[PDB]
Amino acid sequence: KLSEQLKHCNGILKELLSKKHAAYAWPFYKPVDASALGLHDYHDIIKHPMDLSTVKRKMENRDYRDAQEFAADVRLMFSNCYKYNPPDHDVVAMARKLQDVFEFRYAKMPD
Ligand SMILES: CNC(=O)c1cc(C(=O)NC2CC2)n(Cc2ccccc2)n1
Repeated sequence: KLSEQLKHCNGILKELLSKKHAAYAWPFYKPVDASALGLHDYHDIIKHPMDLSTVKRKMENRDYRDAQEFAADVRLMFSNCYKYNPPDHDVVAMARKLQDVFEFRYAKMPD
């Protein structure tokens, strides 16, 4: 079950990183460089940064023991975006679209 469910998670992760979703996935590829972007309040508002490169490293290192732990990091990434940004910002529209991809495929988890 656990290996099988984590392979489903790895499949989802590969899809989120694939060219298919690149138009709206790209802000989530790497850690937010707050200083580079002039977001000098980012790390005061976001206590637990998360991004797909960190999720990929954790998957590669067999850090995730189950699908629930993987999903918590993916949703933390989206939640950080919804917490920090005005809700009408382009990056929030991009987060909503990538979260739709994630949630619909995560829901197809093998039992
Ligand atoms: C996960 N990334 C973020 O939460 C984030 C927040 C921001 C940003 O500049 N937000 C403004 C309101 C202060 N940016 C830069 C960006 C990405 C896409 C399109 C335009 C700007 N990425």
